[PDB]
Amino acid sequence: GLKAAQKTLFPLRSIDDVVRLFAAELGREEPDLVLLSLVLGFVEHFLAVNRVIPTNVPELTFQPSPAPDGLTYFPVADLSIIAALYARFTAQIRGAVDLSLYPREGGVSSRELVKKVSDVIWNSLSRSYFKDRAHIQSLFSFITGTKLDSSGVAFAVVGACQALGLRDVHLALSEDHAWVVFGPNGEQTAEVTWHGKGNEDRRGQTVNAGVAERSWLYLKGSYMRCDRKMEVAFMVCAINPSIDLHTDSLELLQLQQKLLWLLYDLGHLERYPMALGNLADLEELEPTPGRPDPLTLYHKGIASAKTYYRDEHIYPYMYLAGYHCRNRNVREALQAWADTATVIQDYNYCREDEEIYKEFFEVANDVIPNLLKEAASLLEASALQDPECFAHLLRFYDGICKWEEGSPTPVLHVGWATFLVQSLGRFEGQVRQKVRIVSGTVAGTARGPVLTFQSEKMKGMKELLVATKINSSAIKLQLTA
Ligand SMILES: *CCC(=O)N1C[C@@H]2C[C@H]1CN2S(=O)(=O)c1ccc(N2CC(CN3CCC([C@@](CN4CCC4)(c4cccc(F)c4)[C@H]4CCC[C@@H]4NC(=O)OC)CC3)(OC)C2)cc1
Repeated sequence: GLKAAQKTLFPLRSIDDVVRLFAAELGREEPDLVLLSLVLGFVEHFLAVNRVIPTNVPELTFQPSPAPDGLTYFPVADLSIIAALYARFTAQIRGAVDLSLYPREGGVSSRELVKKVSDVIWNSLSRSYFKDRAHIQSLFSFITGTKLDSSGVAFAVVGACQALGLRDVHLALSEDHAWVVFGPNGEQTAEVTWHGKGNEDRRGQTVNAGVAERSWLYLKGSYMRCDRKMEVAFMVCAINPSIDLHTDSLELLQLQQKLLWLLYDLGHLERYPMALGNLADLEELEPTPGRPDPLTLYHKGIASAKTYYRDEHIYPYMYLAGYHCRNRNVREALQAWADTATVIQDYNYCREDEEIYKEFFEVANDVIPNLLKEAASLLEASALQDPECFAHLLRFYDGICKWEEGSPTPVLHVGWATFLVQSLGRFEGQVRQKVRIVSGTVAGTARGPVLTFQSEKMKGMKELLVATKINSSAIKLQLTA
């Protein structure tokens, strides 16, 4: 329910008023995910979904304030609007789940209870809507339009469990999928949403098969297990400032940035690598005085992945590579992509890993070829003269090759082979042969660049990659075999 400590912070007439609600809620023993999700969804609806201020609606008002280059109008989050939305969600869940039929074995939720709550959210959703549609992530979307995206369903099941008083059910997250963790010690797992366009319904099952398979989608078991404070962080990361494909809401960007600094200062981003990359992206768009630089924050994201997730995360390095690409730091961008491939090499490319395959396919066959083409234009009256860039390029392909090893389906096809030959060809023979590709001589220690290939394909190509005249057919045949 909604208590006086929560209600007295209403109405929310500004960005700072919303931040104050979150600061107060994060200080409570059990932060209300439902209330916080509804507020974000309410403000996102008028700032990005439908910006046209309503004429025939009398209770709904907007708050004017000076905009940095006339006025800007903020949707006033009234207590009557939010409390009614909150009451509707609570009434729906409590009315559909009869907790007398489920024996709570000393504050522990059974699989049967978790599956019922999952079924309630699932059966409430609209029969037909676009899944990749923007702004269908919040509980406002579930209540006002019965639409939720893939990870939104997972968050809604967790929100609904908290409303029923189930403190043991928590959000589990990978870098592209969401499920729930429950039971004593939070070692019990259950699928609550779908994944992919048409990849069937594994709802109600454990994630064991996906973890044992070594797919990037289940991160070999080193996935995030959220506490209530991390579920608030997920919800803040989930804020979508997009108005259309090319424009953003300046208020939603400012709100997400302020909310991320709030979570950071309380230490709730310490185990959330992608939130730190998101904050760094926001800091580059609008730096806030006295705060650390985007580069410091990207490396804080990588450090978190290394410390708490045994360096098995892809996107922290991807975020850093993104920064260097935008700023045209060819060496530093290629280094970060090679570091991404060093992570993916110990995974097996499975059917449902399309999201990360598409990301690597685009860097290897569009982004990197575009970078080296632009660099070649600049040489006609520098990075292509650096043998370190060439070593980063080879380590990147080494990672993709090793990733393909032990995989049920191939990664590299004729489409990749062309861009490898073209990218190798962007570096002169003299620059390419400066790189020493060694296996090592002695193991351990007693009391031009150097590179070691972990993959069979790049090892067999060793001499060809360094030869003055590139044998295209042989390099293409070995990469695609
Ligand atoms: C020169 C620059 C250039 O051309 N390019 C091309 C691209 C961009 C730039 C550099 N390259 S790149 O190196 O190939 C590259 C860099 C960075 C990224 N991205 C990070 C990104 C995606 N995040 C991953 C997490 C999601 C998540 C939604 N997913 C997307 C499909 C569904 C999600 C997270 C976890 C579990 C999930 F099930 C889903 C959302 C759901 C709600 C919260 C969550 N987001 C966060 O946690 O945010 C921190 C989206 C964010 O960020 C934009 C793209 C890719 C390539």
